[PDB]
Amino acid sequence: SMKRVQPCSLDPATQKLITNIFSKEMFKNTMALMDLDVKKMPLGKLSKQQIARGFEALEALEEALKGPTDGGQSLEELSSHFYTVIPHNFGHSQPPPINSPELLQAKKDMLLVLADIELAQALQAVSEQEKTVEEVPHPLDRDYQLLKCQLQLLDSGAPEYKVIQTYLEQTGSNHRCPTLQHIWKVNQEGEEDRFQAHSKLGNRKLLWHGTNMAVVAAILTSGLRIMPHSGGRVGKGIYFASENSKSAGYVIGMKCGAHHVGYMFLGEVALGREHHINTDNPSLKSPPPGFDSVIARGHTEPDPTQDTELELDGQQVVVPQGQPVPCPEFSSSTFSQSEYLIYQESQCRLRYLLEVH
Ligand SMILES: O=C(c1cc(Cc2n[nH]c(=O)c3ccccc23)ccc1F)N1CCCNCC1
Repeated sequence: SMKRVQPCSLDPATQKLITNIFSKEMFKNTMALMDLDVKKMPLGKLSKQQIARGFEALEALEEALKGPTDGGQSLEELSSHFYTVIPHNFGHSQPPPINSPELLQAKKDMLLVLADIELAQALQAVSEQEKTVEEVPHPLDRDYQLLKCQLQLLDSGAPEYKVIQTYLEQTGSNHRCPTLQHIWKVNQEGEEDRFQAHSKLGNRKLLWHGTNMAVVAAILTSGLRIMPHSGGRVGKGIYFASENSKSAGYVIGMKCGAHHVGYMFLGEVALGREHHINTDNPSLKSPPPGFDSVIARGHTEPDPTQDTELELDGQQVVVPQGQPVPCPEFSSSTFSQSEYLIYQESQCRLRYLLEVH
């Protein structure tokens, strides 16, 4: 009646990673960091229904914000309802009334993150196959399997190692230097099929995607997703950066003794015909007709003459390798750094996962 736990098959680096991204503490920290009341709303109580009800509250809230004094219920009152569904903590003071587009998008962001934490929580739920079996896998092995995603750790002697590292350092911040620790090759199986579609679609680049640790698991499972209610300076799509230092701004650092651990994805993106804008536009949901991507061109770009290429699945993929240089053409843009945009999930394939300090 005493089931056996089998020895773990994973190496140390991958154990740490799996530990981190499923860590209850890490999840609770993220929630606290978003002013969520963790005691009034425990990880094991997070439901998709609550999150849905949460979203509805923001929707109604938006109708009031956009609608010129409609005549319905006030922002103050409608906010109270939102907080009633999704408990907040501010040192036991009255939660702040949502009364601005900025704040409306703030709560949507949090709800979207919370959503991927719940996704991770439901992922760990014990099934029946795991109960009828008399020999259970090492907890880390099991969680890793729940991902349904091959993560293969690379080393100093991997073809794409000196490349991903040169990319990292030249584009990163000159001073607050980010430090490479580990690189995992990511074969998210389930993306392979739908990505085949754009095989004729050229112009492929390897771009950065910074993310806080709370959703990393969710992404390793479902891939990058165009979510409802997600907005940005370039509209509703999946955002990428060519400059590392841009994406790392979105990598919330989690403490581990003396160092701050962080994870970043590298993605293969089928950009195709690029549409270059130099001004904000939060209303875009697709490129202009004839275009496959939109690129908010910043004041600088990794020296294009230093570009190199890798071969991923028979395809040449562009990898930036130079320090950012000025682009005189876009010296007056509203973007400091480039923001690459695709508006269909299929144009993106996760290739690499990094740990930095
Ligand atoms: O990439 C985004 C997105 C990102 C951002 C910010 C952001 N996040 N992360 C980045 O690496 C990044 C890079 C360049 C520009 C922005 C970013 C804002 C709104 C978003 F909709 N997605 C939206 C959220 C869900 N998961 C898929 C991706």
